[PDB]
Amino acid sequence: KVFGRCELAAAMKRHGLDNYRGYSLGNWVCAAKFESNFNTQATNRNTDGSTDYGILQINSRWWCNDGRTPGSRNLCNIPCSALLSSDITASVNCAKKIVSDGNGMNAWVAWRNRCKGTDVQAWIRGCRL
Ligand SMILES: Nc1cccc(O)c1
Ligand SMILES: Nc1cccc(O)c1
Ligand SMILES: [Cl-]
Ligand SMILES: [Cl-]
Ligand SMILES: [Cl-]
Ligand SMILES: [Cl-]
Ligand SMILES: [Cl-]
Ligand code: NA
Ligand code: NA
Repeated sequence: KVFGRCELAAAMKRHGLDNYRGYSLGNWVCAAKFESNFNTQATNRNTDGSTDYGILQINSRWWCNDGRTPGSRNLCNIPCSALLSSDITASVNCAKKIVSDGNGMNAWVAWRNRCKGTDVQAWIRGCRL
C-alpha cells in the first residue's frame, strides 16, 4: 500500500505513535517518507546482507526473521514479511520496541539525517487528526 501523508499520519496516531517515547507524530511521518516513500512493500538489501522491510524499513539483523540473515536475531518476534502488510500494526508495534531500545529514533538513519532538527510538524499540517 502506498499511503498518503495525512492518511499515514492518521493511521500512526490510531496506532499510538503520537508522542510515543516523546516523539511527536510528524517525526514518524517524516521518517516513513524518507525510509520507504510511504510504501508498505518497500524492501532493501543492506551491505551486511540483512534487509530492511516496510514503511519504516525495519532490519532483519535484529528485529525480524527473514530466514536469510545468518547470525541475526528476531527481537520483534515476527516474520519480516509481516512488516509489508497494508495494515501497519506489525510495523508500529515493532517500531515501538526499536525506539525504546536506548537510541530513540536515531535507530533510523534517515530520521537522524533528514528529520531530526527540522520542522517535523510540517508533515502533519493540514491533516484531520
Ligand atoms: N551465533 C548466532 C547468533 C545469532 C543467531 C544464530 O543462529 C547464531
Ligand atoms: N537542538 C535541536 C533542535 C530541534 C530538534 C532537536 O532534536 C534538537
Ligand atoms: Cl508527501
Ligand atoms: Cl535468518
Ligand atoms: Cl493501517
Ligand atoms: Cl529518546
Ligand atoms: Cl509533529
Ligand atoms: Na516536539
Ligand atoms: Na533476523
